[PDB]
Amino acid sequence: PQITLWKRPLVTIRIGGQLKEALLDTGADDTVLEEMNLPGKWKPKMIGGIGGFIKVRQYDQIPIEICGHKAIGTVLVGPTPVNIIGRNLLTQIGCTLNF
Amino acid sequence: PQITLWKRPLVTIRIGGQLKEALLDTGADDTVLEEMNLPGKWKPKMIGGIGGFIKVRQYDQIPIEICGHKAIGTVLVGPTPVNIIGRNLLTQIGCTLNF
Ligand SMILES: CC[C@H](C)CN(C[C@@H](O)[C@H](Cc1ccccc1)NC(=O)[C@H](CC(C)C)NC(C)=O)S(=O)(=O)c1ccc2ncsc2c1
Repeated sequence: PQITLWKRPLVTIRIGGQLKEALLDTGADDTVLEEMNLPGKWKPKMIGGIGGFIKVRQYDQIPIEICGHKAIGTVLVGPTPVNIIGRNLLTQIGCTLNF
Repeated sequence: PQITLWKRPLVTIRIGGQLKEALLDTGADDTVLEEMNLPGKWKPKMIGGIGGFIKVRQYDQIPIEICGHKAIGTVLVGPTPVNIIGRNLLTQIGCTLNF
């Protein structure tokens, strides 16, 4: 699809049989979801943004379907203000910016 | 232009006699610029992201040129690590997400 930006580009993602709303975030290097359970091993990681750094759990090679498009990649889980789809998965679904 | 997301979507912007590099950021509601001593009236604001909140100065009706596309609107100025072009100006230059 083509998504304009007068509203937040929120979309429905599917991850582990669960539907969630997430923000398509071109200013985010990585994908970070609010606290949830995911299966498998994780690694502690720290990521930073405008307000400083947080601790997250890094899960690798996780399937997520984003607005019907398949990605499999790294998903961080932690105290993000909102669920964020970052460039690591936006590239997988063929997302570009256009003007 | 079409901008892929393999790397950070940095572009050149001009605000007065400072050309700057800034992120085209679909996850940003507002435009947030690194500290600069802009003229005119402003209002204090707090904005939240990963890690918490920062204090910024809200300037209104500031002209900004983004890759030769003219925009004019609200610009927040504060201790952000990166210049961020948010949706308030992305809409003005006709920017969409496409996949
Ligand atoms: C709440 C939704 C988001 C968090 C709002 N922000 C925009 C976001 O794209 C930022 C941009 C960024 C990049 C590098 C360094 C710092 C920031 N990315 C990030 O914080 C990402 C996070 C990833 C690590 C997952 N950081 C990096 C290094 O990519 S935000 O920058 O915090 C932001 C921007 C505008 C705005 N207007 C009103 S509230 C508000 C919040």
